[PDB]
Amino acid sequence: TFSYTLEDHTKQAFGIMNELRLSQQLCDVTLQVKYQDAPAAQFMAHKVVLASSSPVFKAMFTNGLREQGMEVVSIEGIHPKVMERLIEFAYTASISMGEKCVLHVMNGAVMYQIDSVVRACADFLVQQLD
Ligand SMILES: C=C1C(=O)O[C@H]2C[C@@H](C)[C@@H]3[C@@H](OC(C)=O)C[C@H](O)[C@@]3(C)[C@@H](OC(C)=O)[C@H]12
Repeated sequence: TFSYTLEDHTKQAFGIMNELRLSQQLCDVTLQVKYQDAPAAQFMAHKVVLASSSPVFKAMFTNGLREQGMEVVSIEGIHPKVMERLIEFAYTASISMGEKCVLHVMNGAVMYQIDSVVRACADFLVQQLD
């Protein structure tokens, strides 16, 4: 019985999924994000990728017999630049922010139950303490 693992596979595959997001290929969800006075922004993505990084997106998208193709979802209580970074995190495993924003990001991550960014931003904030 021959067996093989490519330990770099998930990383390569995500690199391509993020390219597909950036060229807007295969996308099946458009996140329309309106936050108070921010201009509206919209982000296209793949449901299965969002679902695999956030229990909130997974529950959002897993509903028996559902839409065919492009669902537009309205997103309210989060700033576009925060949603942007959570999407990136989901597609890349990485997130960056101006130390001013660590808190708004932690807020976004809590709402989408992105566990690992929640720790990340809590440890930062706490480290930032005397
Ligand atoms: C870095 C950005 C981010 O990731 O989310 C933005 C949050 C948004 C509410 C922010 C607003 O904050 C105030 C004081 O109204 C004004 C501010 O211009 C803002 C749009 C961005 O800048 C910072 C440092 O907070 C934030």
